[PDB]
Amino acid sequence: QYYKIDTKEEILESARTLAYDMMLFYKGNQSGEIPGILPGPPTEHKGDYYWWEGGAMMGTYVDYWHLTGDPSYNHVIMEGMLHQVGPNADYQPPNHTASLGNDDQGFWGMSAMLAAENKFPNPPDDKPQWLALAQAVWTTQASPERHDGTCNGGLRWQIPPTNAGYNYKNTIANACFFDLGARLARYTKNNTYAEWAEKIFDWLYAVGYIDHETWAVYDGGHVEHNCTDINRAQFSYNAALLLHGAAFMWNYTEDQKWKDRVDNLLTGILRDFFKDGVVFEIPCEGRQGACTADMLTFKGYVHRWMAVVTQIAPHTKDRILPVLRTSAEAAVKQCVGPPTGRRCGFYWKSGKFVDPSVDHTSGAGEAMSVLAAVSSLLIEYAEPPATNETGISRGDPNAGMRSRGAAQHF
Ligand SMILES: [Ca+2]
Repeated sequence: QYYKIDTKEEILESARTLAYDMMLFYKGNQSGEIPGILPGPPTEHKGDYYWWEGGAMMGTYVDYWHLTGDPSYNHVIMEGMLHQVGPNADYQPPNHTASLGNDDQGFWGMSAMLAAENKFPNPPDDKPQWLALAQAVWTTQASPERHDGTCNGGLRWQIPPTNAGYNYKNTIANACFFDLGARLARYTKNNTYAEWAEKIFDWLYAVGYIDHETWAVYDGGHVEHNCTDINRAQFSYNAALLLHGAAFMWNYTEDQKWKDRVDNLLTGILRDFFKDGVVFEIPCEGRQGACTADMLTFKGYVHRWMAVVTQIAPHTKDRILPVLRTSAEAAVKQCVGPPTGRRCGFYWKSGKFVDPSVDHTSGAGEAMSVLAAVSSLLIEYAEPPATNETGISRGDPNAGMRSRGAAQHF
């Protein structure tokens, strides 16, 4: 094995090197390139990765600095986050219309929310602020045209009615909106965020995307079938994002129902996604050559989000931290690939390095996931997410409400 993770110092060093190797994939800070995205999209033969994965990368680095204290990449990350906000400061840049799912937009909003929670340095005074960006995403997602009567509610996957997939009401779109609402409630102490989060969670439960018996979290269903044709694929990030938002709701409300939901979701995750102590992407990881670029990133989110759950729902700590530790041990055990002797693959449970070329990418998602897992080993030393009591960001009461906003010409 290359990386050592048996002391705080060793973890910091490993995380710093993993942060370097992940940054090698990113060209957006170089002259002539576009800040905030990884190479791509593959539809243009520019690289393997879609726009939202750039947003995921940004958030990974906001967490990296929070967890390690290393500010080396902060300027690059601020530039990338600010470049992608769109003319209306809502993470709906129209050049990216084909990538404007509610989940895609949501992941950028979540990275802005994380920047506010982590006290990431503020953008310049004339630029959109982190809390305001999260509020804009949430507000656009709360807009009435995104909540119709099909399936008795829920967000559709896609924002544009003409985008393929507009007929699919899926967990991840709704989970992003839920998580943002829960987090905005905690940060701002505004209950309207929480009431929306409650409503969307209750919808996810009612429609049966959350299994009422097992608390498995399925993928979605289509409006033409009243959402009854449930795609029962269980992607790790869906259950983990609901756990994350439920933990924020528990912390904010202190309502036992939210504690119960945290505990049930957590039981399900530990049962379904951890195999001998290692996170495992059940719909695709069982053989090589099945996971898509997007799927290679999920286990990193699982680690980072579950780590935060231990801070804001502390009763979960002893259920979560030991399992994240064994999972991160497996992650680093297989970061031994050529040509560097430390290249990271995806198949952590297997115990062996597998070249990312088997899954048809350069390996940025695998690198991001190991960076996330190793950095999050430092959660015991980190501050919990800030609220407006100690945060330094600023909001906007009209976030998402501009007259040129896309909702005005829907
Ligand atoms: Ca490719």
